Amino acid sequence: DASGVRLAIVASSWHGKICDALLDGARKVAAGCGLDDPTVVRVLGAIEIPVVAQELARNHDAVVALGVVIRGQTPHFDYVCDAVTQGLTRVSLDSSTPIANGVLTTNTEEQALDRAGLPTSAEDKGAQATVAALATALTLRELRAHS
Amino acid sequence: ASGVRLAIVASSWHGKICDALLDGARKVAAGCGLDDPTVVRVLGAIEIPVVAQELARNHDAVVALGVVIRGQTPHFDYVCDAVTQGLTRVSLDSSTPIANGVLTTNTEEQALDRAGLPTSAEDKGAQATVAALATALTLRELRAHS
Amino acid sequence: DASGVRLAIVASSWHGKICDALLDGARKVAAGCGLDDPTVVRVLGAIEIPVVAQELARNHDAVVALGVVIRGQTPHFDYVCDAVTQGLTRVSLDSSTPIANGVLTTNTEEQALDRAGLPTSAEDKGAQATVAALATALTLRELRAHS
Amino acid sequence: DASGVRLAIVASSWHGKICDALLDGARKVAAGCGLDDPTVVRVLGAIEIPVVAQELARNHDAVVALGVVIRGQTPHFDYVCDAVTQGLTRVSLDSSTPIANGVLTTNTEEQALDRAGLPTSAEDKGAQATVAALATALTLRELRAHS
Amino acid sequence: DASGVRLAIVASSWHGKICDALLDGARKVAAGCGLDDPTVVRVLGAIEIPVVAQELARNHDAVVALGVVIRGQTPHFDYVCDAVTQGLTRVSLDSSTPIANGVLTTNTEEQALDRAGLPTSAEDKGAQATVAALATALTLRELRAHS
Ligand SMILES: O=c1[nH]c(=O)c2c([nH]1)n(C[C@@H](O)[C@H](O)[C@H](O)CO)c(=O)n2CCCCCOP(=O)(O)O
Ligand SMILES: O=c1[nH]c(=O)c2c([nH]1)n(C[C@@H](O)[C@H](O)[C@H](O)CO)c(=O)n2CCCCCOP(=O)(O)O
Ligand SMILES: O=c1[nH]c(=O)c2c([nH]1)n(C[C@@H](O)[C@H](O)[C@H](O)CO)c(=O)n2CCCCCOP(=O)(O)O
Ligand SMILES: O=c1[nH]c(=O)c2c([nH]1)n(C[C@@H](O)[C@H](O)[C@H](O)CO)c(=O)n2CCCCCOP(=O)(O)O
Ligand SMILES: O=c1[nH]c(=O)c2c([nH]1)n(C[C@@H](O)[C@H](O)[C@H](O)CO)c(=O)n2CCCCCOP(=O)(O)O
Ligand SMILES: [K+]
Ligand SMILES: [K+]
Ligand SMILES: [K+]
Ligand SMILES: [K+]
Ligand SMILES: [K+]
Ligand SMILES: [K+]
Ligand SMILES: [K+]
Ligand SMILES: [K+]
Ligand SMILES: [K+]
Ligand SMILES: [K+]
Ligand SMILES: [K+]
Ligand SMILES: [K+]
Ligand SMILES: [K+]
Repeated sequence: DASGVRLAIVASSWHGKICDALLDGARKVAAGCGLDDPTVVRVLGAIEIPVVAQELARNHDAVVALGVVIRGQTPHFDYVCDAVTQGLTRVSLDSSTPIANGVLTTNTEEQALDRAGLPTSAEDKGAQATVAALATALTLRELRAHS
Repeated sequence: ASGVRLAIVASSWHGKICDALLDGARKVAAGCGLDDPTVVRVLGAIEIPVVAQELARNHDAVVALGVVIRGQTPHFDYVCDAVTQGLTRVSLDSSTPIANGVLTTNTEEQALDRAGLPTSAEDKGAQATVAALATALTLRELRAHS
Repeated sequence: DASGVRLAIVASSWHGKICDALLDGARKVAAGCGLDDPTVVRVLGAIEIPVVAQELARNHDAVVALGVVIRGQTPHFDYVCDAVTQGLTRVSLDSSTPIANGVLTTNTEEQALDRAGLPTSAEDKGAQATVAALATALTLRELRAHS
Repeated sequence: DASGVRLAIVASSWHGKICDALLDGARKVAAGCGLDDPTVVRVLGAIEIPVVAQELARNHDAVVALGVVIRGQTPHFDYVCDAVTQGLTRVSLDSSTPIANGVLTTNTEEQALDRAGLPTSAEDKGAQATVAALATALTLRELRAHS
Repeated sequence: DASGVRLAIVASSWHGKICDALLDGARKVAAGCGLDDPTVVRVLGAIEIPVVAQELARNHDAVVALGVVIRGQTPHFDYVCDAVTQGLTRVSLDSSTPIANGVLTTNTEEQALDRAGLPTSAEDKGAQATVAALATALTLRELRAHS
């Protein structure tokens, strides 16, 4: 079902075409699951995701984090990804809310395109992340108090 | 260990290996006198810690089961980092053992070899469950009585 | 327009020239967005950024961290970068304030120059970090309580 | 003279012979320092050390963590070691108690044996860790409030 | 003017000669900036630094962490350094106190000597760390509440 799940999606715009595709996949999963209505917020980069996810988790049962980090010529990629990983993990446990990871972390643009659910893509990580968010929210709802 | 309240949270990303880890875990629990641990499935390893956190509120030990296998991108690294960070935090926040039965392999062959199937070299799910129960019993004896 | 957001910038001066350039990009973005007078604080090294960002976050809607860490001969680069990543991530979530990462982490000085928005630079990370900080502050203000 | 310090030793039993060796080294140091009866607790694996160290820290002035993690064929070694590192560091600072790391992290068994203070070992990490725990506890006692 | 800053220095004893060189460098800067005799505490290893830095932070405006970690034959170096990085970053933010990092992390003894401010060293890390601690303390004092 999942139609009663309050879902938020925060998507980084850094690689616009790929981020738009991840967002499309997330929104289509939500729509397919009976949510035509998720809260959608855009941020500039992946690093801005956790603070916005933290705000969203106050008013939602699940948050999907979307974005694309692609390795460049420096170590910077490692640190961007470390920040996202540490931040989203903290947000999830602070708020006891699933924060689904649909942030691609690839070595090449081709790899990211192949994982964004564009027409020729092998998979759609934004869609996958949204399923995980919704499933976990439903699971937590059942585990928690009702009587 | 018949009095220990055990939860098992298992990611089903790689379904066959997850089922095998869970079977190992369930068998140990039963042999130890626990026929009815709380068992919860999640979709990916990333989802394990938030669910383990909820389980730790009502249990003496949680076993985390799953399988992460390296692909073509650095993504494997970040998934494993997230699980490590999350489970470590949950165990300390809740003062509850959160046993690690999450395989982190380069290949499917390696994961299979560690999931306690007929020809597997070992059963990580069983190992993690023994770890969880032993630690719960140890904590019970260290703590306040009688 | 960001004319109502309270912006602070904390910049490590370890590599002074590149710091200057990052700070210039940050200030130009802020000014373009209607903020002529952000709070600017200089520190001596990247390691010192988080504790100062922590303080700044008590009195601002967004903090931009600027700096340059360039790899040397030892593993030390890794741990400086780890510290910055861990610290800024913690500060952002503790304070529920965007702490934008304009801290370059490069293998070479050439790479850092190419990312500091000098005349022949490929990009300006200081400008990018400031756009991110401001956009995120504006986003959080709209997400949060208002009537 | 550590005769007044309350020492606990938590030792993982994975690689039992090396564990026994580390524990012997720790017990010998403790007895030399005036402590014939430290609290000794065995756990099955290194991952279990931090939660038990946390419990022990409530009732002791120092905890010595002993065990051995030896690399295998998969990345698993890395994550076990990361967990131990994150966990013991957290416990030490949460409890304001020294948690000495006597957990070996080796590529080979030969390496671990050479560091376990057996008759022909190069060093005795269990002994080292116990010295560190006791010395730090004594130092903290002096820095803290007394007459 | 840094003469009114309360400085603490915690130094590990592992690699005694290099630790002494770092501490000499720190003491010179402290004396050179006209500080009251800093609180100086010795610990056995770098792992023991954060818990003592935590205690010192309760009674000081800044803490300088000094030590030397040199890579050996096993992965152990990585985890010792990770622990230090994690611990010191946490202590600084928990206590809102600069904890300057003068902990060398080198592949060789030669590298560490070259960075320990001896007559023939390229760099003086003890000194650098102490300047960073003092400057950041002064910065925080000005940012914080006063006339
Ligand atoms: O979603 C993203 N995806 C990204 O790929 C990205 C982002 N964001 N940011 C910046 C961003 O995350 C923050 O907005 C910025 O740090 C300010 O906080 C980046 O600098 N990047 C580039 C990251 C990695 C590549 C770097 O290339 P070089 O090593 O510089 O060649
Ligand atoms: O148990 C798992 N095991 C896994 O192996 C796994 C999981 N889960 N998830 C996703 C998952 O953990 C989250 O559900 C998802 O990130 C949404 O939060 C993955 O993306 N993976 C794949 C991880 C690593 C392989 C990646 O392949 P590439 O690098 O993309 O070629
Ligand atoms: O902004 C920076 N950028 C930097 O590149 C930097 C900084 N700061 N600090 C020192 C600084 O971060 C701290 O002030 C210092 O640790 C005291 O706390 C550094 O030691 N560095 C040098 C870092 C990495 C290069 C190291 O060279 P070697 O490996 O020693 O050859
Ligand atoms: O002290 C240890 N020392 C260890 O070496 C160890 C331990 N413990 N555990 C398991 C253990 O830490 C936990 O008990 C378990 O994960 C359940 O929580 C391990 O799985 N190991 C093996 C770790 C690394 C080697 C792995 O080999 P492969 O990569 O699987 O070939
Ligand atoms: O300042 C240090 N500097 C150090 O270099 C150090 C320290 N300390 N400790 C131990 C120490 O940090 C702790 O006292 C110990 O873990 C007990 O808590 C170490 O084991 N080391 C050695 C670390 C790395 C080298 C290891 O050599 P192998 O890999 O064993 O060949
Ligand atoms: K929520
Ligand atoms: K798509
Ligand atoms: K319930
Ligand atoms: K519990
Ligand atoms: K099995
Ligand atoms: K704020
Ligand atoms: K510029
Ligand atoms: K609102
Ligand atoms: K204690
Ligand atoms: K021994
Ligand atoms: K202080
Ligand atoms: K010196
Ligand atoms: K002020």
